[PDB]
Amino acid sequence: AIVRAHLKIYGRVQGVGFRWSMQREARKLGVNGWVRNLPDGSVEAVLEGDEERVEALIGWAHQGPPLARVTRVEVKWEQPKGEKGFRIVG
Amino acid sequence: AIVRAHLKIYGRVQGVGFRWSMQREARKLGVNGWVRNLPDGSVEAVLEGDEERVEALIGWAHQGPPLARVTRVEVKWEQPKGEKGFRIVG
Repeated sequence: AIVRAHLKIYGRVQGVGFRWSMQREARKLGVNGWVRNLPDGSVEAVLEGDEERVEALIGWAHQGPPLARVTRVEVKWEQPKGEKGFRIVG
Repeated sequence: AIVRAHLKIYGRVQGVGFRWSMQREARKLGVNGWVRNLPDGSVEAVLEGDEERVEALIGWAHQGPPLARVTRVEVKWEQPKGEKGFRIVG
């Protein structure tokens, strides 16, 4: 089924290629939505698509690119909106 | 690569079949390790195996079984210890 996960991702998650790498993995997996940096040092993301693909990307997000250190991911499941493609928005 | 993820999972995550369902999903994915309930109401787990399979199970754990309501997951990456099977241990 199609699902939509809204994430807030904490740790050493800025300045490490996290947005570029998340975008790469999203496009590999066919996940739609977006990712952005927030001023408090966290990363925010919306992931929408087939639940197995969304789950694969969420699991990836706890590893991140090599220099990332993800200490927690907060998740809210939402009603799918019809996201198409994955992009970096901030 | 082979990885080991040590999880704490928070939310409405006890009394919902989280341990049994995690074990079923781990066995499907070929992930070894264990899962248990903690007295603070969280679920703790160790997930060990191929990185893609481990990540799939980490992502699944943000959804859980149908009646779970996960709010956050924390992962610590660890050195593989040669876990065999996936056990419910508490």
